[PDB]
Amino acid sequence: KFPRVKNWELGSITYDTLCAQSQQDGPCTPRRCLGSLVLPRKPAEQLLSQARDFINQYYSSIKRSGSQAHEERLQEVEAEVASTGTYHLRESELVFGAKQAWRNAPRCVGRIQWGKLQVFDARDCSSAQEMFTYICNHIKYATNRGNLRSAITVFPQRAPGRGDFRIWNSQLVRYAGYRQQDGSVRGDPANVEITELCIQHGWTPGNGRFDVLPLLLQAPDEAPELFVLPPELVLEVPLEHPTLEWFAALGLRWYALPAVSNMLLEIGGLEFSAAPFSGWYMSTEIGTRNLCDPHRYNILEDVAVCMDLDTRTTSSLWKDKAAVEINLAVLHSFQLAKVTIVDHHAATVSFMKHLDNEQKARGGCPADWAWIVPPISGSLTPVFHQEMVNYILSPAFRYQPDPW
Amino acid sequence: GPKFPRVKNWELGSITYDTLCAQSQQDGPCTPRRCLGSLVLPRPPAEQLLSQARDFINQYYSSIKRSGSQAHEERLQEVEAEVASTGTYHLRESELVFGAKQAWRNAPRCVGRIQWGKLQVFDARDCSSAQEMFTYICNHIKYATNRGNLRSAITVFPQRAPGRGDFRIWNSQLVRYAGYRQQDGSVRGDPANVEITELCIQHGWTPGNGRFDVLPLLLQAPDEAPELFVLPPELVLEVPLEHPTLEWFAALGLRWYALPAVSNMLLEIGGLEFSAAPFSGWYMSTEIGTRNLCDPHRYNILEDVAVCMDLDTRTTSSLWKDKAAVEINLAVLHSFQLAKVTIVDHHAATVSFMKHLDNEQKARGGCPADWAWIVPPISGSLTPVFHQEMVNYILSPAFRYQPDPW
Ligand code: HEM
Ligand code: HEM
Ligand SMILES: CN(C)c1ccc(CCNCc2ccc3ccc(N)nc3c2)cc1
Ligand SMILES: CN(C)c1ccc(CCNCc2ccc3ccc(N)nc3c2)cc1
Ligand SMILES: C[C@H](O)[C@H](O)[C@H]1CNc2nc(N)[nH]c(=O)c2N1
Ligand SMILES: C[C@H](O)[C@H](O)[C@H]1CNc2nc(N)[nH]c(=O)c2N1
Ligand SMILES: [Zn+2]
Repeated sequence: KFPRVKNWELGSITYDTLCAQSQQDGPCTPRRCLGSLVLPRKPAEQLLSQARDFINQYYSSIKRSGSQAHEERLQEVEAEVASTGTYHLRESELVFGAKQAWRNAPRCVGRIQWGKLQVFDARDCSSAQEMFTYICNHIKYATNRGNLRSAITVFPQRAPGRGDFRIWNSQLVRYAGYRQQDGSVRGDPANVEITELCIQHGWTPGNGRFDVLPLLLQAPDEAPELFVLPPELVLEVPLEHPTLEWFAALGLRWYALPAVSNMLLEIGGLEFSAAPFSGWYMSTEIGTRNLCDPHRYNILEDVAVCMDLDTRTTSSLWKDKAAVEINLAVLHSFQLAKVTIVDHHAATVSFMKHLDNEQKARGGCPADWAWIVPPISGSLTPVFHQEMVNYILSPAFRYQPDPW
Repeated sequence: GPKFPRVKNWELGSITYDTLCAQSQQDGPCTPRRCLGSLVLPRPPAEQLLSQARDFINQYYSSIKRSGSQAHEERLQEVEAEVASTGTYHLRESELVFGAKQAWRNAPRCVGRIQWGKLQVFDARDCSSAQEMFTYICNHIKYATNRGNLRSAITVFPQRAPGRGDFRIWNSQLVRYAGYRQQDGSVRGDPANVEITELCIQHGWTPGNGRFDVLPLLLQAPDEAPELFVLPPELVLEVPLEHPTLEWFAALGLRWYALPAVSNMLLEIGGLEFSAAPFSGWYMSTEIGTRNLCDPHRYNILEDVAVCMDLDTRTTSSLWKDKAAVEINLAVLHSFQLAKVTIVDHHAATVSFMKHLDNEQKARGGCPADWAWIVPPISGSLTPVFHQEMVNYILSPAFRYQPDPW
């Protein structure tokens, strides 16, 4: 009926009743579970039902359901859809919707923070140059000299028969990846394609491992435009290690602000194709995935060798040892620079508290176990031992096709 | 594209389609509305038995390339006739062997499946007493332990029968350390084993008071109270744990047993149910070093080891837990190697599982796999399986969980 959900460390049991509010299919069926897949495989009455549902969520949130304002607002939406095939959100509704989308994101371990989100309304944007201005302001605000503040900037919604506003870059801060003819890649291999798009739109490339990319910003049915971010806007942290003096000589660094810019924001059936958002990093994102993934910077062996570890055999656990010191260096360096960051133990502990808040508030919480459990030391964190139910609620952040 | 799940490896960029999943006749816990993949346990008529039986016989004859043959059709008739007159049927020896291997091959939670074709199947379907089960189990342990050069094996006891009680081994594993509840509410020994420990005592076992007291076996023959059997200590190979450079680690007095021999799972083949069919392989080091030793609800030694390592246990950001865990895993690997007892680290194991996935893609068009269980509990993304999408589904023959007999 409703899923019984158990924590195996504590022996405690909840029932998820929130999942009954899901109106959107995931990829699983009784025959086979597809939960480990990264991406999904692929009229007015439909929009109207999503709109009413959202306005209802909204007025319930301010505890004014059935108010005159509530009924009038539903009529406004009804009237606008019926006449125009679409409608528009009020700023306060947009603010609520943006927070709910974050709250509903099953892959986010940082949702304890969901109610604290600065929302910049950029729906009065008419050009790539204007998008750039809004993005620079977003970055300045969120960066805040290292005392990071979560924020989202929302550009004009999609409209029928008109191209979307898009930011082509997957994040506002990305390091170039330059594909050598010698097969290899210099920089971040995750960004080979975006790096190449930039160059062919007139960017003069560098030749470094950590060259900050320009943004490709696209206003509707126009070719994207190139904008270089003012270097003083992009806060970066040089990596060093608290005891291993040689670590700094590796010339490693990372940027402060994780600002994701290729996701679609869906609120009440309306779609916001450019709505970049940022919070702060969990250390494993950088220390484990970005720096140690074999298809990213892949620095494990280098660090292992500097640590004089036995690289010849798996059973020396040289990979594990190097990874741990790498994560420590990331934590140490961010802490030294006074840049906000959270370790994977602290983050998962807060998420457990979040699950409990959400159980009392909504009778459940959608969560993606494979993404909530950190990429090192999994079972050493409480979320490993916690069963989770994954489902899609709306407002939602969604993936969308690359615009090229 | 193909109308089957597309499966991607994000490390290598490679793509496969799973067509094997089409062979699942048993639903799992998920629906289009919500994924329940992270759940540990989610929740005969002759007609029903017969189709499971026909399916298995079909699988058997395919595996020997005689599908459609005279011997194939005769075996079908024979099974149909046997169910027709008795309500059940019986497996030929070679069918049992094939089925036991296929159940292992089909287990989505097992990372060790590269080994699936190497399984010694001991037929114990003649067993008629609890004493005899014990003899069979001791023989299994001796064969499988092989003085440290471990060999995978399963011993199969008589199947469930109409109007007759089950053969059951009450213990979850052939080797289990006692868990003694203390007055302060804490547990001495392995907290995982509190219930079986107390059952052993209720059934007459004189309890020790150590952290590593090996439990006796509670063995149950049909329609009888279970009987208590003490394993001769020389049959139970254990490994004292030391660390290659941290000299104090040996002084901790930790140890683990060599043989992971699981004994409470039901082996289902062709509709037949083998309620007692203990099987054993060898350990992956993380099972001992990470879960059994560092789970908060297991031995929970993380903080103790971190203090010995002089780490800052007052703050999460020192990564004291991660550091201690790595050294404990290393100690397990070092100690087993020193003792010449078969063991596999989580890198070697996952690498071989990636090879297994490729073998099965070509052999069967897919491989059912539970990502949450396949990815090791430390260093997740440092292993190749983390970056491999997987499809999970139930195939038969199968190992299944079954209710505790009490
Ligand atoms: C405030 C500190 C935050 C922390 C520590 C945090 C943590 C994380 C982590 C570790 C992930 C996994 C990402 C990956 O492995 O690629 C993630 C994903 C995600 N986060 Fe959060 N987050 C924070 C703030 C936010 C904010 C402000 C938003 C949006 C308003 C957000 C929305 C999301 C979404 C939609 C995902 C899934 C994205 C995907 O599927 O790629 N998070 N978060
Ligand atoms: C040969 C070396 C083997 C290795 C290294 C290995 C490794 C593993 C590991 C690490 C697990 C996860 C267990 C847990 O976390 O509790 C597992 C599960 C499992 N293994 Fe294997 N295994 C091996 C042999 C076998 C054999 C011989 C069988 C049966 C004939 C088998 C059947 C299973 C089954 C059914 C599970 C699921 C356990 C459950 O759901 O409780 N394995 N294996
Ligand atoms: C298709 N590919 C290559 C691909 C798809 C999804 C991903 C996941 C990206 N997730 C990035 C992301 C998103 C939101 C975040 C919020 C906070 C935070 N600290 N990190 C965050 C990180 C990566 C690669
Ligand atoms: C309901 N409870 C308490 C519970 C449920 C499932 C489990 C999973 C136990 N799986 C153990 C297991 C099974 C088969 C194995 C085969 C080989 C190997 N090395 N380890 C192996 C380990 C444990 C407890
Ligand atoms: C195949 C697998 O689903 C994929 O590698 C996932 C696993 N869990 C993850 N978890 C997080 N936080 N981020 C990720 O990118 C991934 N990748
Ligand atoms: C809640 C979660 O399903 C549970 O802790 C699982 C996760 N993955 C696992 N993976 C393995 N190999 N063994 C386990 O016991 C578990 N436990
Ligand atoms: Zn699922």
